[PDB]
Amino acid sequence: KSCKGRCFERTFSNCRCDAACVSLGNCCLDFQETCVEPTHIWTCNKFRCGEKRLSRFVCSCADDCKTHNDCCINYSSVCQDKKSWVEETCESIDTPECPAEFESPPTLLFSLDGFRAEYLHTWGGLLPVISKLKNCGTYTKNMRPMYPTKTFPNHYSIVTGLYPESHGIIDNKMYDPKMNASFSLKSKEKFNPLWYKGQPIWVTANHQEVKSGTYFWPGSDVEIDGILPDIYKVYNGSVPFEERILAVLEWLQLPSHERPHFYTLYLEEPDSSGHSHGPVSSEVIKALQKVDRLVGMLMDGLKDLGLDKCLNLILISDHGMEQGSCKKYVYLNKYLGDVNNVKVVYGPAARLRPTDVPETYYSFNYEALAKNLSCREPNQHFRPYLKPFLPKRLHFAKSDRIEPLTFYLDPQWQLALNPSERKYCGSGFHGSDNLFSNMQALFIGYGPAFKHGAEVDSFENIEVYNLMCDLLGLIPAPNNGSHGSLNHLLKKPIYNPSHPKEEGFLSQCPIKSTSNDLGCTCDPWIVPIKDFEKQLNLTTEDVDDIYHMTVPYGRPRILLKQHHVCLLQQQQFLTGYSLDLLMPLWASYTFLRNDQFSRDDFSNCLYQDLRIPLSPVHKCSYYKSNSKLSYGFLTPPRLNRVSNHIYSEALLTSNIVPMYQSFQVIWHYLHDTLLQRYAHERNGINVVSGPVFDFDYDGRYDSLEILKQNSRVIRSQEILIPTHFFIVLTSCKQLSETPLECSALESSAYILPHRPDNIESCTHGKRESSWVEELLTLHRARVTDVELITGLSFYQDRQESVSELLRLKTHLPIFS
Amino acid sequence: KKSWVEETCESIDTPECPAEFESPPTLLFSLDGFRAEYLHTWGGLLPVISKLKNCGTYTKNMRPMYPTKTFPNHYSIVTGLYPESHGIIDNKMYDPKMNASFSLKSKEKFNPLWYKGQPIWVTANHQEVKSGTYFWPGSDVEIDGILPDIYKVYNGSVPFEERILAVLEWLQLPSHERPHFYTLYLEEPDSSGHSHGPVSSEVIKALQKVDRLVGMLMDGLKDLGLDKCLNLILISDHGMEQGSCKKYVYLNKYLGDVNNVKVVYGPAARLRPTDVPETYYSFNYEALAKNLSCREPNQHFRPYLKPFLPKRLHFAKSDRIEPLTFYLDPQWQLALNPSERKYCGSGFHGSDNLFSNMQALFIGYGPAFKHGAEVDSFENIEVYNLMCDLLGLIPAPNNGSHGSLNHLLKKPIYNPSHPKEEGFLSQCPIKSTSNDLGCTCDPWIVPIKDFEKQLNLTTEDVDDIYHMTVPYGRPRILLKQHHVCLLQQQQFLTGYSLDLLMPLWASYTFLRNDQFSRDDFSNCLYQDLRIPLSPVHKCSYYKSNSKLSYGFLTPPRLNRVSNHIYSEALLTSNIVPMYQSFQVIWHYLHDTLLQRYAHERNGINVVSGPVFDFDYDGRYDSLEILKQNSRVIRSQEILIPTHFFIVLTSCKQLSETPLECSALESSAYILPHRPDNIESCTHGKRESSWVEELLTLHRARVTDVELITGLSFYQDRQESVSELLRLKTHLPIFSQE
Ligand SMILES: *[C@@H]1O[C@H](CO)[C@@H](O[C@@H]2O[C@H](CO)[C@@H](O[C@@H]3O[C@H](CO[C@H]4O[C@H](CO)[C@@H](O)[C@H](O)[C@@H]4O)[C@@H](O)[C@H](O[C@H]4O[C@H](CO)[C@@H](O)[C@H](O)[C@@H]4O)[C@@H]3O)[C@H](O)[C@H]2NC(C)=O)[C@H](O)[C@H]1NC(C)=O
Ligand SMILES: *[C@@H]1O[C@H](CO)[C@@H](O[C@@H]2O[C@H](CO)[C@@H](O[C@@H]3O[C@H](CO[C@H]4O[C@H](CO)[C@@H](O)[C@H](O)[C@@H]4O)[C@@H](O)[C@H](O[C@H]4O[C@H](CO)[C@@H](O)[C@H](O)[C@@H]4O)[C@@H]3O)[C@H](O)[C@H]2NC(C)=O)[C@H](O)[C@H]1NC(C)=O
Ligand SMILES: *[C@@H]1O[C@H](CO)[C@@H](O[C@@H]2O[C@H](CO)[C@@H](O[C@@H]3O[C@H](CO)[C@@H](O)[C@H](O)[C@@H]3O)[C@H](O)[C@H]2NC(C)=O)[C@H](O)[C@H]1NC(C)=O
Ligand SMILES: *[C@@H]1O[C@H](CO)[C@@H](O[C@@H]2O[C@H](CO)[C@@H](O)[C@H](O)[C@H]2NC(C)=O)[C@H](O)[C@H]1NC(C)=O
Ligand SMILES: *[C@@H]1O[C@H](CO)[C@@H](O)[C@H](O)[C@H]1NC(C)=O
Ligand SMILES: *[C@@H]1O[C@H](CO)[C@@H](O)[C@H](O)[C@H]1NC(C)=O
Ligand SMILES: *[C@@H]1O[C@H](CO)[C@@H](O)[C@H](O)[C@H]1NC(C)=O
Ligand SMILES: *[C@@H]1O[C@H](CO)[C@@H](O)[C@H](O)[C@H]1NC(C)=O
Ligand SMILES: [Ca+2]
Ligand SMILES: [Ca+2]
Ligand SMILES: [Zn+2]
Ligand SMILES: [Zn+2]
Ligand SMILES: [Zn+2]
Ligand SMILES: [Zn+2]
Repeated sequence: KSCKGRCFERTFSNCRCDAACVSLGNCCLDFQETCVEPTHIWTCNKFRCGEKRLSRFVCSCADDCKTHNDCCINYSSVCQDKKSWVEETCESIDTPECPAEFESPPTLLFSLDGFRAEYLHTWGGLLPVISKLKNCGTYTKNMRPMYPTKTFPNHYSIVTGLYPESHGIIDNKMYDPKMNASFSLKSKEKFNPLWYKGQPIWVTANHQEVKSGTYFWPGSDVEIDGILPDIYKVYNGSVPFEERILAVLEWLQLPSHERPHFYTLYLEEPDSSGHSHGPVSSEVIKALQKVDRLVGMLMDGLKDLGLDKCLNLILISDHGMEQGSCKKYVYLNKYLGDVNNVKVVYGPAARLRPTDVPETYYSFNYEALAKNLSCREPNQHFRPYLKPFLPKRLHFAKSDRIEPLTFYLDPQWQLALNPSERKYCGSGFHGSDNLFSNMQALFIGYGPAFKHGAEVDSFENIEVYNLMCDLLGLIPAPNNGSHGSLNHLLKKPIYNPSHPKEEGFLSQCPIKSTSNDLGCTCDPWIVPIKDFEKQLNLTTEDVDDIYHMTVPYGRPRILLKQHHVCLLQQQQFLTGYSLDLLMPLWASYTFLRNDQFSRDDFSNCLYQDLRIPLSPVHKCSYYKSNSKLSYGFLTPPRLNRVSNHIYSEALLTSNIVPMYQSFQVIWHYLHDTLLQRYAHERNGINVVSGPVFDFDYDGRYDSLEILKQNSRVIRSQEILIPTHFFIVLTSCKQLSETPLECSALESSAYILPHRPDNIESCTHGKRESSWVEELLTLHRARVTDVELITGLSFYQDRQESVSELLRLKTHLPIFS
Repeated sequence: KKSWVEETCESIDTPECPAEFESPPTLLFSLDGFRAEYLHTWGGLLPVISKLKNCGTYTKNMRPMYPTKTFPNHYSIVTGLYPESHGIIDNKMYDPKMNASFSLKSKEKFNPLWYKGQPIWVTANHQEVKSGTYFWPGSDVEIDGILPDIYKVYNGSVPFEERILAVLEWLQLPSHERPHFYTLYLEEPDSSGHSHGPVSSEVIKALQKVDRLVGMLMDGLKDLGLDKCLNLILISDHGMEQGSCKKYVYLNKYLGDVNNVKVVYGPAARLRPTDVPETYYSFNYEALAKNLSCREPNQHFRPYLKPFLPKRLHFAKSDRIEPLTFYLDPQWQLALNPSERKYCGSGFHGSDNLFSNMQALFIGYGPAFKHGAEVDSFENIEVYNLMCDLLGLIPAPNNGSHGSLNHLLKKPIYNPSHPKEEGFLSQCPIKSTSNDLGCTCDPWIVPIKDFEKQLNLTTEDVDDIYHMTVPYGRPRILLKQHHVCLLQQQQFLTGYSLDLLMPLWASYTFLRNDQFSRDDFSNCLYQDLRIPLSPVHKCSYYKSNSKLSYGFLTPPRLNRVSNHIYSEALLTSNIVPMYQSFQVIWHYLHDTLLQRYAHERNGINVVSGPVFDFDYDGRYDSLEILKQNSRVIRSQEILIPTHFFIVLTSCKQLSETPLECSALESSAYILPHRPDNIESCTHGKRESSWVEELLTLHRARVTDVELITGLSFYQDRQESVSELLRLKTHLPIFSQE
């Protein structure tokens, strides 16, 4: 006989089933796989179907296991001869297998709050359902959230495609000076439409006659354009997760004239366990597994309705999670004392404003305060920023809702006004720089639209608005996502993106102007040979040769609406010169690995470009011992190896720009030591440098109206000082190819703030190698970020498709 | 029917055994590489081990021995000995006197000559107690020509369930065949730790796997009516750490590709030359060690000649240990080149046994161990004695302080005693007549005879100077025959060796409000008339002496009554020989640090003194050995301390000064006395940084000091001996975070 139904029970029969049988040799021959191996295996087998229920077992195959919800993975397959969704081998859904009632597969946006990308990297092997969606769907190791990395801003960005600065919800707590009211999830203000700007996707769907069923989502229980989703629930976090899923499974079974084509679904885990117990806790592993089973519940649900090959699922997260520490909490009362005149939004992305509402608010002198708090301590883990001086990549300035004074915290650090304001400091948190690795987010696309088993590089969550529009078949509202940049996630792209066209025609700068005295004493070192003037008759039509050497990927295209531009060709660079501003908009050149460039001194030597109008600010006299500002070169002076003298063309008046002395430190180091290194390390490097004007800090190139207003007079001469300086490095992926012959491109891009001091960098004690390189890295940006803020368009002549180039251009590296 | 894990906690005050069992046996259950932290973080995924913890006696960390490897620690647990003593110093090792190498994969594994000391099953055998070891290091070997009564030759392929069923069956054997001691050994979570790293899915799985097997056993014992009649020690050998190819040091960078040296790769790497064993002793490791010292700005490895490793590690006294060892920073590892090392991405261990992630698991559950008691960290060598007390065995001589774990037990078997004095407490009458020491003292300084006349005014109050100096009892001299005076002064008590003409210890109390003088006191000594005048007590001897200087065991800047310098501190009985370079360390420690600790702890009590361990066996040197290591410096015979010890003590309650503690707080250090400071690679650094780092590295147990000096502290304290044995054996964990 067997031990079935007799495990550790009785002895009378010829063979025993109790622990005494091993010493005696009395064991029934299945005692091991009937009563012992179930004590520490989690998987059913032929011996266990219809077993006696025992507590000792990890996992049950007893018939009564369905009621208690403790069956094994394979209780369905082994003991009931049919499988769960998770168990079925991967299959390629090239065309959607739908029921006859369904005219096309709907999309479901399933959000797991605080599911940091890393959870799946590390704990993937404890999460077979989500792992199957990943392996059978389209995955990315990181999806970049928006700053601040909080729940409301990001959830609303996903469904709008907008930056928080634009869509209105900049944090779960915020105050508006023009409404004179505060926003809070716990408040009634939550349901006031005036907060939620932009167009959410369900409103987009409504305007184009597509139904929507949102179980939970930020915004969906609000009349945004006087429009709610067709089905929707007012937020109540107490509603068990299973109800949430059953309810959407039921909405899917509704008749077609009642049935949504778009769905959302939202769970508060693993976020909740993330705060209470931290991201490396037992409680999070439990929350993770809990949520994996609920994603499984849904998949079986869809499998039971014959929809599991007829649904486009985006499984997604708002932000990641990080471990807090009472040892990594900054309190301002230390530098300020206990003060009553300021409110601080505590956290890693802390913001500050004065108490008076809103009379004191604008004229409070935040500059003074910000300076007070700057560089107080040796390795300060917080840095005060007036919001237009935050990094442009964060896109966190253009809103009254955002306070004038913000704080940037180092990873793991948080700020409050004092110990009483903050939450408990030992908790998990989020909100930090959206490029920190632990703030990265989850994205898996699975369905008949998404490629199977495709892994892709990180993209920002604002790109998803357009994707869901393409999936639902909707014309997207204007957003900050580059339409078509995610085509590589899809089997068959709906949208084919185009390069933007140049607005106008270009003007001619011919060599006309007569030489004036610029008032420069040039060294004997410099080589302005009489013949130099000939060089000015070089044109771009000097096909490739020098033209290709300067702009091998195509020349930047001017998108500025009406803006008079010359293309000035030189031997080793090409300048795009604005006649409107009498200033170069960009210079483009290629530093080959073997190229040298001289550290001879070129103080006070300028060469009047005869092709352009002579401004009083092109003259050396203007800067001669000028304490207020100086000038800089968009292309460094480089050496002619055969003569061993410098290319004078770099000293042309069309190659200079206004530049604070302090910034020159950054600009010098970048060119003197760094650009040489990158050239060496990448087998050559291609540069496009240029000034930037974003005085309204809206992240986009300034109107000519706005430029007028921000011109200033310095030596009784009108001059316009760049808000930032941009640079776009480009080289081949294959180190065997120089930038003039890349098969595929590698792109870095920066938008360096142009500030008249360097307090941002707290230089005292440091070395330039340390602090300048740190500053570049902090102000790293997307190529697209440059494009938006300058009105230029790169890489247009490249053989690659536009959607390919849109990936290259929207990319940004993750920190750590 | 409930399983064991399911049943409510119950207090087993007396063991409920079957009639066949006359007393509860003990089972030593080892989970390899189960780092203490696994239970801290993943406890809520481990209900069985969590129940044992909550219903038993737990410690958040059990300190393993250095190096934190599998064989050394497993054998230390069952011996109570340091690896330097018990012979197994690593899983791979070479002996010059046997001219053979030891390897787990080798046949040498079974050679008895490697396994020194007495394992507990051999102890049991000698005292007629049977033993069943399922797996353990040593147990498949004839140590004293003795094997355990039941034993298995190691085979890691044997499934874990067989291992447990087999012990459960041995428990059911007839009493004349049945073991009273059992071991049981699993290779997880260690294996998953290496392959996939601590903090991987695979480790969580391994952890849960092992939790269920501990559960299998508990149900097993519950089915035999033994689950209230068994003393279980659930234990681990060491912890685990994540490796990285970015944190691997390769010596070929500084040496080139050389064929004349072998390196044991890892975090506790050791080096010896290839020739076996002709080149081995006369290779000049000094030169090499210096070559490799301070080569790079934040070097994460540091070469050590093995007697200069920290004394707390107890890792020098063995031929098996190579002359040149390396100390690595947390997470770092060293090899000769990329080819020697294992794959660098793996998990590893072996690092400093005070790193947090090397800490180990210990849970005691049974009718002997308190239920739901959490205790402070202890070292695994303490377990030998505990298991002797549990099995009822007289323990072989080990390095564990017998009785220091009594607080883990409901009813202690052993009541420890303070060791009695054996040195010869001789008189020192004030007899010596004043010679010229050749010191030009400043006018600033106050002379000695006046010092009492000076003394009365502002100083009148009645209070006790003996208690003010040694409030916890005076150190007791355990040195076998050693002539000692107790020299009383106003603010300190010096225990003065007449044999060495040198103070063995000075004891004093720096009260929070004690004034600290800023006066300059160069070249001023006061001949103590109570002691014999040595030529080495004279200032002239050190006058512009480049070779060495002297130092004070009690700072002269410390002074209760005034802004002036304490004259009694400049007595010739308060000085010791001291390299100029070490003075940097010693000055900072007293000028800035001691003041701070005094402030931060509402006063501080100090006991400083020299140390002589020339044979580097961790114990006070024989007078024979001291003779041999004497040297002549200014044509004068002098013996230079190998280390300097210091023992700080203050109250736990900050409201109490050290003279009135209810409970004590103890730090202790054994600072190496080296003639340069290359250990600290000072260039570029500040003293605050590098001196404080050095103290921390050379922190030690109070007991470590006791062993190496022959002194015995805190004897007059009201607390029991076993209480004080906790205080004395304690050491802080280096927190990673
Ligand atoms: C991220 O993506 C979003 C959307 O794609 C972009 O946000 C838009 O940005 C533009 C420019 O900042 C905004 O356009 C401006 O809107 C203002 C308000 O418009 C309403 O209110 C006025 C009443 O004052 C109504 O009359 C009008 O019909 C609107 O209902 C206007 O004040 C601005 O007008 C200016 O430009 C026009 C050109 O048409 C001039 O003729 C005017 O004189 C004036 O100077 C302008 O229209 C738009 O509001 C933003 N939309 C949203 C949703 O935020 C972000 O720019 C983008 N960020 C990126 C890519 O970095
Ligand atoms: C950790 O704990 C261990 C064990 O408790 C300590 O190590 C032991 O220390 C003892 C002394 O306490 C050591 O004893 C020494 O034994 C050596 C070898 O002795 C054997 O061989 C000789 C012949 O070669 C035989 O005659 C002898 O009987 C033994 O069989 C000797 O080299 C030593 O001899 C010296 O001292 C004795 C004692 O007075 C003199 O009579 C001799 O003339 C000679 O000078 C000595 O007897 C013992 O080896 C160690 N045992 C073990 C198991 O390691 C550690 O010290 C301790 N560590 C710390 C830090 O405290
Ligand atoms: C070291 O231990 C391992 C594990 O026990 C040994 O491997 C085991 O070898 C045995 C015998 O070769 C195998 O046992 C089984 O026998 C039955 C015969 O009816 C058969 O049904 C099974 O397929 C199997 O052959 C077994 O595969 C294997 N593993 C286990 C868990 O038993 C190994 O032999 C030991 N000795 C060494 C390495 O010297
Ligand atoms: C550069 O080229 C222009 C033509 O684009 C030259 O212009 C001529 O200059 C001469 C002498 O100054 C005049 O007499 C002509 O009227 C100009 N244009 C003609 C003939 O087409 C100019 O001289 C050239 N400059 C240099 C430095 O080479
Ligand atoms: C929230 O949900 C729970 C679910 O059981 C319910 O009992 C409770 O009444 C709900 N509250 C509101 C305000 O809807
Ligand atoms: C900052 O403000 C405080 C008062 O809040 C003032 O005492 C201090 O001088 C200011 N600046 C600095 C750099 O300390
Ligand atoms: C030690 O081992 C080596 C290895 O071959 C051998 O050559 C040598 O003779 C042995 N003995 C000595 C004393 O070197
Ligand atoms: C370290 O060893 C290398 C071996 O080539 C040598 O060149 C270097 O000078 C050595 N450093 C010393 C002896 O200090
Ligand atoms: Ca702008
Ligand atoms: Ca010694
Ligand atoms: Zn969230
Ligand atoms: Zn959260
Ligand atoms: Zn081990
Ligand atoms: Zn290991």
